Amino acid sequence: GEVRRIKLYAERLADGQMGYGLEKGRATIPGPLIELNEGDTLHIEFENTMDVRASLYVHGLDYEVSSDGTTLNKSDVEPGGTRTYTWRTHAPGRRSDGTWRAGSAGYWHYHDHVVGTEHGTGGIRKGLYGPVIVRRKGDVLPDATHTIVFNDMLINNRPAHSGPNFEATVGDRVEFVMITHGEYYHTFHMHGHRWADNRTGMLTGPDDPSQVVDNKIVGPADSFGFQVIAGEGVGAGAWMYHCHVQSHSDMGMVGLFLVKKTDGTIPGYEPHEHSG
Amino acid sequence: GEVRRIKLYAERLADGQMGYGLEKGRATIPGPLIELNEGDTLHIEFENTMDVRASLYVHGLDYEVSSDGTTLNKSDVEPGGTRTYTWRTHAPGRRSDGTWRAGSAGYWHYHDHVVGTEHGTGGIRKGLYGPVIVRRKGDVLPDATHTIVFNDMLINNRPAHSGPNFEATVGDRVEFVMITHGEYYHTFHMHGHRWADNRTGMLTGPDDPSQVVDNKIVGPADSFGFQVIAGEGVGAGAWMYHCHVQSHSDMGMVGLFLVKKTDGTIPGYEPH
Amino acid sequence: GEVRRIKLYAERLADGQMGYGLEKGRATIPGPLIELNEGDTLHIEFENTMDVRASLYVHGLDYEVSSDGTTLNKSDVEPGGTRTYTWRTHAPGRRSDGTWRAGSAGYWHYHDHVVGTEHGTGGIRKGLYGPVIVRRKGDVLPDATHTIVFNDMLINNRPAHSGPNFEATVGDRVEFVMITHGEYYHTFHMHGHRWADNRTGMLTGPDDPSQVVDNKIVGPADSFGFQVIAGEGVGAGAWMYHCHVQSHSDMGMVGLFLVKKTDGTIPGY
Ligand SMILES: [Cu+2]
Ligand SMILES: [Cu+2]
Ligand SMILES: [Cu+2]
Ligand SMILES: [Cu+2]
Ligand SMILES: [Cu+2]
Ligand SMILES: [Cu+2]
Ligand SMILES: [Cu+2]
Ligand SMILES: [Cu+2]
Ligand SMILES: [Cu+2]
Repeated sequence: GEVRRIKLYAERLADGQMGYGLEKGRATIPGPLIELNEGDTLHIEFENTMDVRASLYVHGLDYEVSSDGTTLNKSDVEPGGTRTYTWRTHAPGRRSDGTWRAGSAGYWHYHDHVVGTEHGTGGIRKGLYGPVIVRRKGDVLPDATHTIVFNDMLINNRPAHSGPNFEATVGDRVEFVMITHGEYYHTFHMHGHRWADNRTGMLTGPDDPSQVVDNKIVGPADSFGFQVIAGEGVGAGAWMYHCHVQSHSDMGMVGLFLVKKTDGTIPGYEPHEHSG
Repeated sequence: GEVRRIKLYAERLADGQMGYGLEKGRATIPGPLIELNEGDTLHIEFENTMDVRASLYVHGLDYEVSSDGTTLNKSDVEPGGTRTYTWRTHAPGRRSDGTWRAGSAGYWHYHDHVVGTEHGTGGIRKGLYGPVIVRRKGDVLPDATHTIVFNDMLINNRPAHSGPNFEATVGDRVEFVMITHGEYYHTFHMHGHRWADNRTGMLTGPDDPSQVVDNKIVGPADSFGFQVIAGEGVGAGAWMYHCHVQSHSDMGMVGLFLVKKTDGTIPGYEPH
Repeated sequence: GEVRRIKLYAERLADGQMGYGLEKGRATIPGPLIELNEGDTLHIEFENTMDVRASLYVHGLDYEVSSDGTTLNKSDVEPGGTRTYTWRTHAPGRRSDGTWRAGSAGYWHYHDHVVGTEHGTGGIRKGLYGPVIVRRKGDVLPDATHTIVFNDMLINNRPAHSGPNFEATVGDRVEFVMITHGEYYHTFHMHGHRWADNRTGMLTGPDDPSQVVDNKIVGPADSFGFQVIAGEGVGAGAWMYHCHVQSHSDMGMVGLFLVKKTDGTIPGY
């Protein structure tokens, strides 16, 4: 239960894009990864540097309507303006009615709710989205975290057939956050790696009946995550991840999970010719 | 459990849609909420008041082919006709083979299966759908139940941007039944509220590893439900619910969960 | 953990189709059911009898990049060629750090990855798909296993309104393996029967909180499966399974689960 404070900016980027950043001129798509433990409060001093109204809306976490980020609750931000949004989180526990209050932990995301339409359609399209992870006490922490957003037919708003690729070494505990936005359903698939369809992506134990999958149907505003042990049972290699909707894969919704041997090498990776 | 009877009518509405109702002239879209406990048997004395054949088809519950509500099993209803549909339910238990037979309990739905096409495409389009909840012993009961149906691009057949809205007070245990129909996938989203992706929509305890979500992909004939504590950790307010497919929200697949303070007041909001 | 070997062939079929088989000239769509228990290894000696490159890619199981079936990892097969693919599987267990490694068990599937495109788009369209079941120790075995593949708008590449139908007797333990491919989402729906949305399709016991469903949204390359007791609580009947996407049911994405009395008859059928 720490109270934490950050600045965030929305900015226009080149080529008709928009993004969030931790400093002016440093906006990225996806936006910065926000990580909190259950019980933490985060105050985000948000500045809209753009010429259109913009907002910050978050899935999963606790907020009052004054931090809804909506036209409806008059909690977006005028051009050039500043607003502090507050996100709270809670741990799980038993209610006075005997039921179990689910905690805030999970794989969540934030995004704009007012650019283009009062649902943020244009803001989302242009890049105003990012990942938020809320951890539960005791959760295992990864060696690296990678964010994959399927935004209509693009991955992280990159051009078709441009990745992103992510590197690891065999044995690394690698976390993926997978967010979808826009108009289309997708199926997220990874070669060589599987996860549990539950909160953490890992089965809790032999009593966990969660389904174990390597392919998952997602639609706009869905978020999930998981951890894998890179190359577990499969070894090193260039391991594709892709949408499995066939025309989407063919049109470029593919990237590589590049898993190195501990000697540094990737089996089969031969970028250059050799004489003779 | 208990043996029960209701009357149900299919009616063409004054605006030309089609609805089920517990009485003549009182059809609604969605149709009336049916609620059963596992073991209960329900006999539905159904009358088709319309000029085309209509039927009653239920997900999840136990019925014989004579209550399939289909043409294939000769169990639709002629115009002006009557037929008694029987729905049974069972509790969970151990089979003699050692496996666990799942109970009937869940968030289910009924709909027409013969209006327009032999899959009820017309009937469903026009409003012939409704919720059924089968409860397990010990299930927690809510203060209120609200049914949200994404039927093609409409919510409960309401015009674009016309709700429905649902009102509650802070702290109320509110149940939602969420059913999809037609041609389109959607994603159901609620502002300010979350639930577990499991039978009841509530975690059973610290050992339940179910996903806790505020957004869920659904397709035709999917049904789920959940209960929230209205405004828990978030306060009173107009809390939007909407499809999160961007063009669908923009086209009007939005409504409000209006959570009031215990003095009846709400923070000011500015609706469409 | 047994080591098993099989042969597999990819063959062209009529109407521009393509399929896998366990014997030359016996290719089917879907391909043959492959069944393994956790820990088993399978070596598949694969021959591509066709005149274009083709491959074999599997979901869920353990393989090295030399068995990925992809151009990327130079593991497809040239026209008329042969290659041995190796699938391994593993049981669940605890890692040295105390975390739980999920097992390979599940309802999985295999398909082509290089016909038509580098994602096997044409291969899959034409019929190069089939089911693989990996069982865990103690799993209940069924009387029969039926495979239902929604491949674009066709079931098992059959023409509209042409089933397939599957027959059982009241009380039989019947397993379904349900795979989706291509471009479209679907909702898989069965009349008169329900299953748990977990690994086996049956709840593990009274503490399993998995949703119990009769309708499930699926997209390309999804796979799941379940077991039912045929007619349980509902009796004998012609019990439709269908996509519940209304135009898709109307256009023929429908079959029958024909559940017979012990005397062999069915109600008004
Ligand atoms: Cu919203
Ligand atoms: Cu896609
Ligand atoms: Cu959102
Ligand atoms: Cu049907
Ligand atoms: Cu929608
Ligand atoms: Cu239905
Ligand atoms: Cu692939
Ligand atoms: Cu379909
Ligand atoms: Cu695949």
